[PDB]
Amino acid sequence: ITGTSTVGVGRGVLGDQKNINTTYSTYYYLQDNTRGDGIFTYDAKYRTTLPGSLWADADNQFFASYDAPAVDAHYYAGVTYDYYKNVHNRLSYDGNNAAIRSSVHYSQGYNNAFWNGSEMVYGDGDGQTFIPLSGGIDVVAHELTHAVTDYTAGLIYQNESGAINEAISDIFGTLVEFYANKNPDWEIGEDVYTPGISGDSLRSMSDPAKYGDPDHYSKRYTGTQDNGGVHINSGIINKAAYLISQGGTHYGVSVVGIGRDKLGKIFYRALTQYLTPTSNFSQLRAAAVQSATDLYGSTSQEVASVKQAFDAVGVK
Ligand SMILES: [Ca+2]
Ligand SMILES: [Ca+2]
Ligand SMILES: [Mn+2]
Ligand SMILES: [Mn+2]
Ligand SMILES: [Mn+2]
Repeated sequence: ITGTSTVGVGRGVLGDQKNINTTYSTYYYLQDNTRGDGIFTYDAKYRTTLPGSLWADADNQFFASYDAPAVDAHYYAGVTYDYYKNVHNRLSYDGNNAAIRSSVHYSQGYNNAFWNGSEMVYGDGDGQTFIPLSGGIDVVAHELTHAVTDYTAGLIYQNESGAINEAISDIFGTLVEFYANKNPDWEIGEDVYTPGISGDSLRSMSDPAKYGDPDHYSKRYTGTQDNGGVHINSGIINKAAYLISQGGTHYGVSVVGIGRDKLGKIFYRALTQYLTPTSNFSQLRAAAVQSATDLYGSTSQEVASVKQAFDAVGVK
C-alpha cells in the first residue's frame, strides 16, 4: 500500500493499550513504514491460506476483540526489530531490512505459532491451552529469531542442530522480553499459556526439568518424535545460557554469572559467525568459547563462565 504514515491506538491480547504504526489510504492499514522496508500484519480469517488480507481498519482504532492479536503481532514485531537494530546493529532478519510479515487468526483453535520460511503465523489458541499466541512477546521474538537463524547459521531443523535452533529462539526471545521490560522472566510463553492456570509456562530456561525437559546432556532424548526432540533437548542449551547469564551451581558445577547483555553478545556472535547448518552441541560450545574469546580475551572471566556453563550441562 502507498499512503500516509500515521499512528493508531488499540488494545492487545492481554487488554493493554498501545499505539501502533499504521498507513492511511482510504482505510487505515497495519503497515508500519518506520522500520526497514516495513512491518505488515494480515488477517488469515480463520483459514490456512496465507498470508491473507493486509489488515484494514476504518477508523485507526483497534479495540475490537477480533483486533487484539493483530495489534500485538504488529507491535511486538516492531519491538523485536528494534532490539536487533539497537542492540546488535542488525537491520531486520536478513540484515538488509527485509519486510516483516505476520498473519493472525490462522485456522481455528490453532495452538501454535511459527515462522514458515517467509513470514510469521499465529493461531488464536483454543482458549484453554492458549490464548492468541501473538500476546506473548517472547513467542513473537522466538519466531522472528528463527528468521534470523535461517539467514545466518541456517541450522537444520532436526536432532542437535534443530535443538540449537530452538534454544537460540528461546534465548533471544527471552532477551527481547527483558529489553522491552515486559514482566521479564526466564520462562517461555507464560503470558499466553493456560489462561486458567497461574504460574506455569511452556518451557523453563531456569529449570527445564520443571516441565520434564532435560537439563543435562546425559538426559538427552534420543528418539524420533519432535524431529528428534528439537523442543526437548533445547532444554540443555537453555540451561547453559541461563547459567552463563545468571550463574549458579548445577550438578555440582559452579558458574559465575556474566549477565544478559554479554550472553546476547556472545550468542549472537556465535550464531552469525561460527555456527553452520549441521553444528552439534559440542560444536556450539566451541563456537561460544571462540566468540567470548574474540570479544573478551582468552583469559577473561567471560570465557571461563562459558566453559563452566557447558561443563555443568555436560556438553564437552
Ligand atoms: Ca517469558
Ligand atoms: Ca498459565
Ligand atoms: Mn477500528
Ligand atoms: Mn521455534
Ligand atoms: Mn514474562
